[PDB]
Amino acid sequence: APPRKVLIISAGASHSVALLSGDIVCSWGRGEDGQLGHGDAEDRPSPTQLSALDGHQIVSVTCGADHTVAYSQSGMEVYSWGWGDFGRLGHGNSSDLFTPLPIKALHGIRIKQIACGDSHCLAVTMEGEVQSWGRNQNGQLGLGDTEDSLVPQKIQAFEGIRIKMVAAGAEHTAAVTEDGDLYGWGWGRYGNLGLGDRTDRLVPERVTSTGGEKMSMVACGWRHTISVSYSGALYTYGWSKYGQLGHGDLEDHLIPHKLEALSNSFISQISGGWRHTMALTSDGKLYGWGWNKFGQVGVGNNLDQCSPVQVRFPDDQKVVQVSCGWRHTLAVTERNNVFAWGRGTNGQLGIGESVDRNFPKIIEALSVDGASGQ
Amino acid sequence: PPRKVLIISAGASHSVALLSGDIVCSWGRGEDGQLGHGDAEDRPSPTQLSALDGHQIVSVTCGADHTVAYSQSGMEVYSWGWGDFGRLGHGNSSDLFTPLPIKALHGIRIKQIACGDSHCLAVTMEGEVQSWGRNQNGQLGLGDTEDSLVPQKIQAFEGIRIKMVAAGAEHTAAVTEDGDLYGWGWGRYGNLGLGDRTDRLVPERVTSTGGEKMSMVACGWRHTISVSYSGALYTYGWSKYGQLGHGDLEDHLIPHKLEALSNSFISQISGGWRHTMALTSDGKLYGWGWNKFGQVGVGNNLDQCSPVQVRFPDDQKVVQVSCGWRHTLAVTERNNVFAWGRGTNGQLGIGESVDRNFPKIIEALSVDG
Repeated sequence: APPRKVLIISAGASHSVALLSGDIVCSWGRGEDGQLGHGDAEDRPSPTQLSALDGHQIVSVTCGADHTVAYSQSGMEVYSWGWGDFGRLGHGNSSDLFTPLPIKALHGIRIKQIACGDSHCLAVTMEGEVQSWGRNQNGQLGLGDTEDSLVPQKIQAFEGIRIKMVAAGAEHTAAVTEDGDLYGWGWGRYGNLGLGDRTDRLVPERVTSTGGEKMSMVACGWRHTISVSYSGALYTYGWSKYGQLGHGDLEDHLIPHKLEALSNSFISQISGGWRHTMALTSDGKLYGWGWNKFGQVGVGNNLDQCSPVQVRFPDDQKVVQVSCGWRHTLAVTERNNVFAWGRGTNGQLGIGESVDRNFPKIIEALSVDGASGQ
Repeated sequence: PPRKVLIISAGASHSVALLSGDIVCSWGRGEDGQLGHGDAEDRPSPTQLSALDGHQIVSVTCGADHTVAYSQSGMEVYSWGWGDFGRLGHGNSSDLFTPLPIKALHGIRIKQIACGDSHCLAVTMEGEVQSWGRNQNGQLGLGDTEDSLVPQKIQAFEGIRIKMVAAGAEHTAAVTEDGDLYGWGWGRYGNLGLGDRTDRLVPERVTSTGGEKMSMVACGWRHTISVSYSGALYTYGWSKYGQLGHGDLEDHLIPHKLEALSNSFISQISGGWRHTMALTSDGKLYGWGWNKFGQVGVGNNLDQCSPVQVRFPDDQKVVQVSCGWRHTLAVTERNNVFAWGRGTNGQLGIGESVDRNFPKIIEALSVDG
């Protein structure tokens, strides 16, 4: 028998969401805040179909810490659900949602990408404009003030600049332009904006330290940031209390700092977790580093890693997708297998009742293969 | 003989009690170390916190995802749990899975400790106040917005003896020995009581108190509760879930007397995430606000915008109450300890259990079955 293709995986703080072929969205892990979208508030230790979105032709899903977002191109609709405080759902109120509701303000808009932080969200349009909503106490919305926004608003600072992709951490935000410029704004106290100081910004400010390179992508962890250049070089900045910047030490960096141990690899995907980091090379090799108390790094132990270590998979099958949560990691491989590792107490690994795992464990429910090495 | 429960405190998803015989017990969510047992696992039943055996603890106080306790004889304050923004006070941001002394407070005579989400405060016997932790909205009251990893004195209170303090998500309140009421920190929902929605970086005196002196204050997540010298209860700040208890859902920017309780004398108050509890001088406990998980304890799952009495078997008098984010704890005159509301992290302490919408006895700590 054949499973559905996993088109997209996204990890939240304690939950996990996936879009499968056949217009099917499934969610598992912590459900207490309505982030799973199954109507109730219970955790689900196994991938569970999100009926509410059946036949809504969803094209992508993105998790925030304790909420989830999804959008449909054909429907021209963005849906949101979960913890609602500070307007992170963008419905013009602070109500939690335990089932998906469309973001009226985004109806009819052509969405290119969506990013979710802890308490704020951003959407990039096909034209390259950006709209943001949610908590704004430190300027993370990039609107020039510090007032929360319960509805999406355009970032006027970016007019005339085509944005390629955006990313969001706990309370900071980053972006890269089509022509390769890197921006940061929001809470900046650990150097995570990349601007060379520890001060907040209320509008996007361009990062002028990029190793002389244009930047193709950016990702945010909780209080650290990661970017990849046009040459596939990897840069990290912000907090490194747990070694999550990956430079072989525990020092913060206030400007982008090239990760020299990966200088001979081309990075194709990046993801930032609460206190850990993942980077995926063009040859499908996954590297992880940072906090590993619960084994979220995936290297077979529970010791923190301040330098990149290759995460190994059965038969060295290549990885094609990776997403970091707060205490867990998810990955999709070339064989249409899904793996999870790290903390399992909210069911976020999706493998039925389970202890925590410190190396990749297959999610049989979503995978072609069965358990290996048995 | 069941040890008497002396003090109960509820965190966001955890529960902590001080028992006679100098032992601390903790249960509920354990993932951030807030239980203090060294591991990171939830405990469905009250579990003795061995590291504090024989430390002569006199009080415990829960923040959202951390816990504080102090000893008079040892002149020591301890903290453990989620460490971010310096909420534990040890000069760093490290989580702690077992209690450690807050060195900065070593030898200080402690009158009271309050814990919010990400910041804490200690009042000294002399009425001075020290604060530490997150400060992005001025909640430490130090006149800036820089987080502090160690306790710092609130100089704004020099010459003003503080009686008691309280801490919400990112706001703080206090009452003075003379009965003046103060507010500071994040103020966006009117929860400072100052008549507006602006933050304050230093304490500001509440000037509209119905011409009354205040003896107590407590903070919920984004609301604030105070009690006057005449036992009158006032609430202010957020009432989206009816947590202010006035019968409507409008926010109040200044303290507002809860008229339904005007004939009662309130002896104890507690603010939860989105609900509230008030205990009368004659042992009647009233709850109100958000009730999705049954945390109001009225035997149902509907929100309650006016105070409703929490019923116990035979109307046995309640002597103590403490609100969590989705649960509530109480102790009664019969030395029973009840818990209700959300149970998924084990916070009710009744062993593996679903949620409860009316008080359930904690057999491990209680006389009655």
